[PDB]
Amino acid sequence: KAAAPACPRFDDPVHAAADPRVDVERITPDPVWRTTCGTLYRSDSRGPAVVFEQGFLPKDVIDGQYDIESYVLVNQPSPYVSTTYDHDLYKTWHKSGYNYYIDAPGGVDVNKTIGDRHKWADQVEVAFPGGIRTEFVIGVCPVDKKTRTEKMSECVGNPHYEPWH
Repeated sequence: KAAAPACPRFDDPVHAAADPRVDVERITPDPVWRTTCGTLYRSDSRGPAVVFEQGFLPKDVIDGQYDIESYVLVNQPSPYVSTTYDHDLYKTWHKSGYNYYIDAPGGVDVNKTIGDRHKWADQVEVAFPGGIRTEFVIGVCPVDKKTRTEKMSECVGNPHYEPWH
């Protein structure tokens, strides 16, 4: 094989945002940004026809919960779209229909920002302020709820995905 190259470093930490109205200075605590560029994942019940068209939009960039600890622990409407480093986290999700694959720069590394002591540290989450544009959504695999497995013959690539590294 070969050894992997480092990742491109973007100047804007929310370059990936689907809603650029997000206010980075409102993020608390001081965010530790993800600097790796491996695939990330999101369990979502929303279908690819919607996600491939819109990307992942956050619930409320205006008056949503900008405190990452509060958002992780109680999940009010927020400027964030959560993803995970863990390909298999979909297996822990009740009924969410799809495992989305994401290739996006940046995001707030939740455990590096609020520590790995908290209740949901096992989710190894990356929270995207402003969400995630469709160009950074690779594709999706539907999940068979009864076996908690991906239906790999039914995965779909996002025609809008734009490789960048």
